[PDB]
Amino acid sequence: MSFQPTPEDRFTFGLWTVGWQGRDPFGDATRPALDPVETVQRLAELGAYGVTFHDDDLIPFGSSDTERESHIKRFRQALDATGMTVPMATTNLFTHPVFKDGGFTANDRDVRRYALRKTIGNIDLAAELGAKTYVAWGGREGAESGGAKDVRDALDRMKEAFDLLGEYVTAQGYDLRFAIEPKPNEPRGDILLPTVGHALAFIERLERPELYGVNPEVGHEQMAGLNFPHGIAQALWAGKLFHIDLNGQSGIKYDQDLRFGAGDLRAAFWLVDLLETAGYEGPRHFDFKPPRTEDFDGVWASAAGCMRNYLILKDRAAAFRADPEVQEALRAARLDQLAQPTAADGLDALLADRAAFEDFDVDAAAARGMAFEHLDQLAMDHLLGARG
Amino acid sequence: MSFQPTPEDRFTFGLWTVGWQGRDPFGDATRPALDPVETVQRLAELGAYGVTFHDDDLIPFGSSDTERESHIKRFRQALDATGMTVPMATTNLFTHPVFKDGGFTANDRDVRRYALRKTIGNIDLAAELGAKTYVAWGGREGAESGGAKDVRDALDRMKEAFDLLGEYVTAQGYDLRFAIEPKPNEPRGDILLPTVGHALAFIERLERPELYGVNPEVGHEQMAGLNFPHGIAQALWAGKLFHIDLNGQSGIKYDQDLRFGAGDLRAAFWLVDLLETAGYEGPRHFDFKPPRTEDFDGVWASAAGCMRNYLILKDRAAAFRADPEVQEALRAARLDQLAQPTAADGLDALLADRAAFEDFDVDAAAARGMAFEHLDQLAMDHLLGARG
Amino acid sequence: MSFQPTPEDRFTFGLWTVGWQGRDPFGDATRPALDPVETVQRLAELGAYGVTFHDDDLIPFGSSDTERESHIKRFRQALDATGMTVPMATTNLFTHPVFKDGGFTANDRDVRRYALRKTIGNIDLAAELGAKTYVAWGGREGAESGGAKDVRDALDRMKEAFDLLGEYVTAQGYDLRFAIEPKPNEPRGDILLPTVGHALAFIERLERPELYGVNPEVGHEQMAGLNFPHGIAQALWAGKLFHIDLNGQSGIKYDQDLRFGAGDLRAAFWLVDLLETAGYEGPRHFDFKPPRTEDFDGVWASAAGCMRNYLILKDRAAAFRADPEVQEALRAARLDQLAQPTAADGLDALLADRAAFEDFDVDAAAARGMAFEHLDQLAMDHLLGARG
Amino acid sequence: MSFQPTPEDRFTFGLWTVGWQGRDPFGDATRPALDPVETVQRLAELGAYGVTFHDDDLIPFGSSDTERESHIKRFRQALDATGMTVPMATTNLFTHPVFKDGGFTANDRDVRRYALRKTIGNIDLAAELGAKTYVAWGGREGAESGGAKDVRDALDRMKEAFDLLGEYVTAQGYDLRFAIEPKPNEPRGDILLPTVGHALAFIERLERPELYGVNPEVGHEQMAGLNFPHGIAQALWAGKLFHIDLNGQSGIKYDQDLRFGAGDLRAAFWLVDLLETAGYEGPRHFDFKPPRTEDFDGVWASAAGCMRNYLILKDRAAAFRADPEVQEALRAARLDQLAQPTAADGLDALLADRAAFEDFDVDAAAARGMAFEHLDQLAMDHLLGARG
Ligand SMILES: [Mg+2]
Ligand SMILES: [Mg+2]
Ligand SMILES: [Mg+2]
Ligand SMILES: [Mg+2]
Ligand SMILES: [Mg+2]
Ligand SMILES: [Mg+2]
Ligand SMILES: [Mg+2]
Ligand SMILES: [Mg+2]
Repeated sequence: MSFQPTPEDRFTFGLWTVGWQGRDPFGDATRPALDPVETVQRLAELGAYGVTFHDDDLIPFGSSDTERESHIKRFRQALDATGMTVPMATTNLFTHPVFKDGGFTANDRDVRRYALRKTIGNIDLAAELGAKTYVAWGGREGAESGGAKDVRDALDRMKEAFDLLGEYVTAQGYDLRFAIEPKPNEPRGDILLPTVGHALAFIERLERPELYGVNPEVGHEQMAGLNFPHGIAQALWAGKLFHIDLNGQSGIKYDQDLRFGAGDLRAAFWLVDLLETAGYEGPRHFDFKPPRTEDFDGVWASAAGCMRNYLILKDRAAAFRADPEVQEALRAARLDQLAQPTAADGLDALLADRAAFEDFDVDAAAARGMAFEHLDQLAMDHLLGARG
Repeated sequence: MSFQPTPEDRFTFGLWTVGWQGRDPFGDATRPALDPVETVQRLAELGAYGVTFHDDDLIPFGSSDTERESHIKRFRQALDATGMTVPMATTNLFTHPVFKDGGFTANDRDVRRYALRKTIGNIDLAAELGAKTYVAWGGREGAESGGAKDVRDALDRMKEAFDLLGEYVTAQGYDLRFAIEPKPNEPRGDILLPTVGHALAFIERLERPELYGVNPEVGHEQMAGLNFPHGIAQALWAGKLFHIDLNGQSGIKYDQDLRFGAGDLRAAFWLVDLLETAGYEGPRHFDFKPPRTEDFDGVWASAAGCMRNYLILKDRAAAFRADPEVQEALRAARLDQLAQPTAADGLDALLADRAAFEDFDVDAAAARGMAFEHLDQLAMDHLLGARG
Repeated sequence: MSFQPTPEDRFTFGLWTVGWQGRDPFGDATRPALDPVETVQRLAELGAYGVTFHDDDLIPFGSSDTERESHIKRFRQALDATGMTVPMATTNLFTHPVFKDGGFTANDRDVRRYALRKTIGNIDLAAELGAKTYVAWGGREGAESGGAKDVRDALDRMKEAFDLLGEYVTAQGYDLRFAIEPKPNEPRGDILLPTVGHALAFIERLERPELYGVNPEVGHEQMAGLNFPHGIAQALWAGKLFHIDLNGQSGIKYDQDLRFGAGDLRAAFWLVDLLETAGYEGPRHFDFKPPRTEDFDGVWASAAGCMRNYLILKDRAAAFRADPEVQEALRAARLDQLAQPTAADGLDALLADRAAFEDFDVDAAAARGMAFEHLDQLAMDHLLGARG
Repeated sequence: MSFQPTPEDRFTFGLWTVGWQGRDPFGDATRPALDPVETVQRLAELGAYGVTFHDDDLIPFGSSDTERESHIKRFRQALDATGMTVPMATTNLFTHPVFKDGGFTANDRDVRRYALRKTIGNIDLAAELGAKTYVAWGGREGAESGGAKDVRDALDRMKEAFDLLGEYVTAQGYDLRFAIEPKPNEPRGDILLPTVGHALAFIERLERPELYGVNPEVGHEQMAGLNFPHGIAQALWAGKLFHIDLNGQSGIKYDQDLRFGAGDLRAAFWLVDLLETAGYEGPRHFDFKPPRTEDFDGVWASAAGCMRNYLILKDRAAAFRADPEVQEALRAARLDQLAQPTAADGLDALLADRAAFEDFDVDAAAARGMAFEHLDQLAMDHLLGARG
């Protein structure tokens, strides 16, 4: 029955999340702004651990440093008031007409110039609040048109931009690191660095890649219809899963930003299972919007569904891997053998074996049925009886 | 008028292309199996340059060392006869039942071990036909609904295969180069290395990344709904586009393999641009399937189609970047500036420079309309003319 | 723990289901044919209720009436042997080159002529085995090309065809009825009557529509990414849900034909819930293929996952609607008011009210938050604690 | 050369078209709000025939009976001034927060009751501007993740609205006609009546189906990945295509609203065919949004684009069905026969007729290649020329 987020399951929420007034393509804000002091108070009280924020979430675009300083101060009084942390921080580069056509990769050069600056102004802040990850999400970087942007030129600029930021952090001797969060489309026709692989492949070209990793969003990859779990496992493979955005989505459509556990449930389980197994140590961060039909408490309800959800799955998959029956389904499915190396020690000398080609009996191997519809149904009950 | 191809087009075809028979996932085969000698011979007439292959396309499954040979002499005699060429070869590791859970990533060690052997057999052939590049498309590497594969182990396994692969290719002085051929799903539910990005990233974890590069299909990225051109741009930036597969696909759906031009017409204009404006010297490989409703010149004409379509598109893009009225418009939207460094000398001291930020007029800049809509119309009247 | 199909939960399987040898686009049958006598024996024993069959599943295409009669006889000996029923029957019109390009709507006229005949030959059989539904699935009816078929002409033929079949049944005084099962694509580019609505809208034009209804497949509608439950509720709305095809799928891709409960779990629950509530009385029919990695028992495992699955969901949704807390979430969500009529008795005289326009307080109504993220999470646990 | 539109094109634009400002789901507004008088005036220059509208497009939300009036005189004075026209009007029932769970299908009876009233207010206007047809696009009618709406009650409710609607329209002698405007998702997660089919079907359950018909968008069916032309064919067969919304969409993704020609170029050729070969006399309504990267002639040119593109496409299809070489090919693939009754006199006695079946040569017929690939190439060289 009653799963309890304890500020140590590392649940953190982007200020923009519960803060979403409900304004959409086709309609008016269905709710009022929340004050970041108010937010922090209330996530603390649900068992949260921290907030994450875009510059503008905190500090409204007009920056009278006076005003500005008395924003951060108000903020910071809550963090200790409540004991909440700010793990991660980002820049808003997609809501001001300026950004119409990107930031790092905008056509005009002072827009690329402004945009770094805007961002360098907040890494610092990211530093001071002791965040340990600085995320970067393209948003206005792609092509609302067609051949309106030469993508290697553009891909040069992405690089230039990232290569300058890493230089600053190095220089200033800051203890952050970056996380490129890719997205297929919405709002630009086609966004640049559109999947965990792209982002991942891109990082390899940067001066110091050891500084850069990814920040995948469940629903973002779902939007190109891909296995998220498979994508995240690649990230982990690369030593690159530096942060995660947990939310729900229902297959290829606009960014929905549903509650976590909502949308694709089986993929939630398979996700969580993995995060629990591959030891992700990071912050179980949530980037969802409680829907706009959904009310002052609706926000929190939706906030909390987020946590009940990682917590049940976390469990159902726990009592899954530990099912003796289940562990004898897995071996039946030769998952132990996947785990063995194909050609070990001293040997590219499978060349000289017969048991491998000349003599190998295909139809023997042919005959052995994979035994996965049975493992699947063990995991479909969440073990036996009960679901998950 | 009509745009006849010639050998210097570098237009290739898989034997499995024009030679597909109709065996869909729900029907029978609508065509007689055509033979190599025949295939090579009409291609040569159509205006084709090379021919590509699979082991099993050429050498029937269980054949002998002699039944092998006679195939190969025969193939070989007709290349010269026609002076056609074989710039690329590939291994079938997905049709036979032993390959039901995969080849390099089977949960069963001696199939893993058998797919390496079968591959080496073919490298050696490909090798001796002067194949310049060696392709590799999984197909059976994924999971229909997994608990069935730890994607972290498979990637261990996947890597090991290729590393083994690159040793032999170098062990053996061949002048060959690997090319991972991504695909999202079908036949698997989820295919490991589903796209260009994942693949590109993957190559960088390999132990000799220079022997790798990527072999994309238009339809295959289209199945994830990516932006093919965009995608090839990222591969031509990585300097990793070793070979391409030209195609037509009408949306996130089963692998169609429509003739090139077919599918996203417009996507196609931008590729020949990219490809033609970018210097791709590789072959224009057509991995398309002539619809099953069609007889032999049914077959013979779609394949013709494939080539007129590169050629008309070659044309119309060529002229796009030569309409004086278009060059105006490339300036207009500042494509020029995309092509200028953002902050060029050492140059992080870009930092106090009061115009980047302090004294920058976002209000002024925001007002700049991108002049994208008129560049897009221009490339529609293919410039100020008759269609693109 | 251990949910028991009792031949009265109406679980029935298409002979082609468990019978699937595993042959796909890219590979060889991974299994042998099962003999329909063998199948029937084995579904009986899992708690099934009946089999459904295409003509050709039973009676292999060459029809020596001698042979043929001694096929049906063999069959029919099992049905009473086991007590299994044949509720539904169909025609295979998509695997013979003949059908390359449709049946009812094929370009050539004797192919449309053959095809009715082929089908009239089996309605009779459908009659004799006492089936009560005769399903029709397009499959080869659509456009692998582009403007290769004039769709109103074609839509005339669909009509002609259906209008002739209904005439026969009327005439012969048979007690069947038809169920058009639509599909978006796979194998023809674009299939005609592609969604429950299309099929539904089409039925209205036929001479006697009272004879015709739909036979939706979960994964078919999923393939156009639509809500199945919403689609089925429309069918029920029309008095047209005449049969159902239960299977799983993972979003927009090729027909997967996964186990029921597999793919989109939340939509399974929402489906089942509804079928259980809207009183569907029909046969909980399954059209799935146990995957080709998946073995002689794998087949049955997968068969049985099908049933464990409708049976748990059937339960979790049972103890959902009956949760007092849940019933006080629903009222909180004004679902009782949806159920009330907007403008009743004698009245289009909302015209004369003020409480409806002139005086109506928007912001009052504006303010009331829908209370659906809370109902959702009740249904996300399956009530409380336990999932579903 | 260049293809100038004129009034007899019957090309319309929504005021919300060229007048969109940029407010995306993640950015601010990139444009000043343009006024009606302005809108009507440049359209008139562009070469436009009519203008369509929403209540709130024209008359600002809470305006008075006088603030109303002055708007209307003003709109009205500029129609004549320019002699433009208003063939269609529509009600905004999706932007204001009172419309957060829907209009006709809100789970709250006095919003339901308020959306009927607001609509009647506008029918009366539309009515007195000589609007020929009255559109209706939900947008807020669906569920983001439902347990939230019984789709059976909503359809009860949905039906009731429209029936009420058709009474007044007839009660009041207006010469108006309803047109349900389908859409799959966005802003809702799932939108009731997601497509042409569902809508078409729906109209037949209404109590005066003749006052209904359908208003499709290219992008909206494209969001379900249907086959737009196909879809419009089904509406022109039902004789239910009252009005169309021309557009560009690049795949199963958020509502783009690209200029017509934009998106599926090729889909577009087949529509003007269909539309032009089929006699649609209705307006060619452009519901497109000028990308936010663009200023006023940014705006002004995409909208120009929309119209040259119908016109070039009009051309190229016209000529398609006039290439003597094409008419050969329509014969070749027997388009002729599709257009002949299958079994024409009374004619079920088609039954013994030994050629339909007994004496039919399936083997002979199967061998007929459909000559689809060459008809498709012909409509590519738009015939034997320069592009389509
Ligand atoms: Mg995010
Ligand atoms: Mg999101
Ligand atoms: Mg390929
Ligand atoms: Mg392909
Ligand atoms: Mg079915
Ligand atoms: Mg299916
Ligand atoms: Mg519209
Ligand atoms: Mg639209």
